[PDB]
Amino acid sequence: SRRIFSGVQPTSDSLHLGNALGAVAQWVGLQDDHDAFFCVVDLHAITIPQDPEALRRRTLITAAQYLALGIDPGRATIFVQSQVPAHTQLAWVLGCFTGFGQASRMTQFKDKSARQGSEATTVGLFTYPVLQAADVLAYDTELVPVGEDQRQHLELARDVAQRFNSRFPGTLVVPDVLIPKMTAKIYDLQDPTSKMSKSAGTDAGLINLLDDPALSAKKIRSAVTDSERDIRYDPDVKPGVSNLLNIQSAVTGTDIDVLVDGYAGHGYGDLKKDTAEAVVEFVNPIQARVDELTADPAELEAVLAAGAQRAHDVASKTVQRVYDRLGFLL
Amino acid sequence: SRRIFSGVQPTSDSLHLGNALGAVAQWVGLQDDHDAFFCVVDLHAITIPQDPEALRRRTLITAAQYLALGIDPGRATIFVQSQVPAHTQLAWVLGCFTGFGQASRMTQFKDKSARQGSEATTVGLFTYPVLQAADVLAYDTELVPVGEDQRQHLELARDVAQRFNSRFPGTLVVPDVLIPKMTAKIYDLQDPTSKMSKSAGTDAGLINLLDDPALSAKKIRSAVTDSERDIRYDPDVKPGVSNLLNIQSAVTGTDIDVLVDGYAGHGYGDLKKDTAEAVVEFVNPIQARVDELTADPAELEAVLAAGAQRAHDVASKTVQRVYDRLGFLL
Ligand SMILES: Nc1ncnc2c1ncn2[C@@H]1O[C@H](COP(=O)(O)OC(=O)[C@@H](N)Cc2c[nH]c3ccccc23)[C@@H](O)[C@H]1O
Ligand SMILES: Nc1ncnc2c1ncn2[C@@H]1O[C@H](COP(=O)(O)OC(=O)[C@@H](N)Cc2c[nH]c3ccccc23)[C@@H](O)[C@H]1O
Repeated sequence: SRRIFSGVQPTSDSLHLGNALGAVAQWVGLQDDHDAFFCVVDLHAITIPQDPEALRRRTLITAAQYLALGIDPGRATIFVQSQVPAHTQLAWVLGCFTGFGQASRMTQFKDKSARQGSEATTVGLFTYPVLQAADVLAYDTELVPVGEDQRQHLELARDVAQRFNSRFPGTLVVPDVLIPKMTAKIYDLQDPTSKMSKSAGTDAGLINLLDDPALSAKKIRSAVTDSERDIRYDPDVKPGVSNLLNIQSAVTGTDIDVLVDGYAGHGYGDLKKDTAEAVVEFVNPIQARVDELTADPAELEAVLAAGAQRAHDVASKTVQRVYDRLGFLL
Repeated sequence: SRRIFSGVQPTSDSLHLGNALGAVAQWVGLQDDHDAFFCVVDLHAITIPQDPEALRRRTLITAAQYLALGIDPGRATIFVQSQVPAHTQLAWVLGCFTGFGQASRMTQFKDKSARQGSEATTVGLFTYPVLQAADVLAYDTELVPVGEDQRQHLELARDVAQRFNSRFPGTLVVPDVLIPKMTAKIYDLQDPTSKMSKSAGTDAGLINLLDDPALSAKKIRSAVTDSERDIRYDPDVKPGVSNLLNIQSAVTGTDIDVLVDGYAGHGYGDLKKDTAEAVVEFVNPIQARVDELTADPAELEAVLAAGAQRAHDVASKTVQRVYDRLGFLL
């Protein structure tokens, strides 16, 4: 109990600082006293066309980064979404309890639709949050740790679970949403008002965990700041400075107000230099672990096989409970 | 091979003459030389709210009517849609290859949306044809026998299969659509220009297989005809007369032109009387078999268990083929 669920799409060869600090860092803090299911969501990945060889490789490398970021397979369950049929079974049912207008109002859908273009927009891009709701509800999940960009989808998940329970009392757990304050949004280093994301345009403002560390350090030294020459935490008026403090605090464990106090009299050169140095120290051990998990794959394959078995054992019972309440012949 | 697939929704306590003559009659003719999968589609049924006790009972009674209409479990596979997870797995994938505009243009969606009302319209009503495409493609289906009302959905299924195969050559079988000419649409007896359907308003023009036969005979004697006093086959100008000839021909096996020739000099009283008598002879053996399958349920439960096992063995391999082509970790 204190059951928790969270997922990441295997859409690129590396997670970025947004994923690591907005999500996985909180997962690591929760796994020792929460029963945790961490998922690589390859079914969601194909809502955009994906190269098959890359998709398989990136599924593994995403799970590898979980382990390398501190996720403990002795304490948590790591598995691949497509390997547990219950997700799509529950997604079908929950679609029958999701409003069409409700789904069309999701920001992601609109943004994603704009990038793909219309009549090229597919049903899967539209039903995305219904499958996401199924991912969570299948495990009787009590809490979902994510970044801010996932909030609207999880509010749909809660709404749909409540609507289902309205007709079938007590069937699904309504999950609580757990979104950290400081790292809810890590921002792009070149446009500190946009969240760090792979669809940025160029990756000059994007910090990939597995990129050459000297390259990430360069990007950080080039981060956009302001003209004030005052290191002070204020996301609204000082986006780039605040984001750098956020990042350095998150990867070092030093509170911001302590960093800010310790930065009195310093310029932005030292803020960027120190943040770059802290990030390099952060990613070097991650990369070492990921390299070994990739070169010696049997360990990670055993973890995913074990995780799929345990995820199937839990999620299939949820489906049978839901199917029984609906009145399906069993 | 000559693999065939078809389904009926368990949405009422009885099939009607449309279902029996537009679909199941052709199934019976195909099953001896075609490898056939006949499905009770309970996942589709819940795209509209369903009473659970009724839904379970009607799932059984729909499968019972298959057997009572002549479907042979020694030659064909009968099973319940929800009992085979592969259907929802493939539905998710096919949604990723279905256009949003494409789905919104389905007539059923629009009609069904109009009856349910908007913002009360759900995602499942919208994704209905994607799951229907999955039902068919999961079994490498070569031919699909249905009535005319299913044509537009199966053209989507073919379009989506072709689009998928475009990226992943040779993965899915593109099915042919098999829609009979004479019984493509059985029309309501009180409004012979509308197809016989449960959403008619009143059931005075609807012939349920399992209704009291004297009641169905009454409805037929009250069928709307015309003022011509000439028994002649012409669906466009003589809808009610043509529909009655269609029905009597289909349940007796007598060709229409032979019935029409034999009706020279007769009025519509004899057309309705004879059609009512033929329908009573048609439904009485069906009802006898359905009553026994309901009172002694172990036989039908064994048929559905066997069918689900065989359907799972086939459809799960299709899913694994599709998953492999997409590049999912297996
Ligand atoms: N710049 C950023 N700052 C802060 N946090 C960020 C940033 N970018 C990403 N995140 C967080 O990282 C996690 C994974 O993001 P994805 O885009 O893979 O995230 C996604 O695409 C989801 N649909 C995956 C998903 C599928 N099913 C689920 C069930 C529960 C939770 C999540 C899921 C997320 O927590 C996200 O909030
Ligand atoms: N008045 C009529 N005249 C002639 N034929 C008719 C009439 N009314 C119904 N039919 C036919 O009966 C079958 C079942 O209809 P449903 O409404 O259950 O049919 C439905 O609701 C489908 N979505 C079920 C389905 C789900 N998956 C599938 C895959 C293949 C084929 C069918 C399906 C159909 O063949 C239908 O054309």
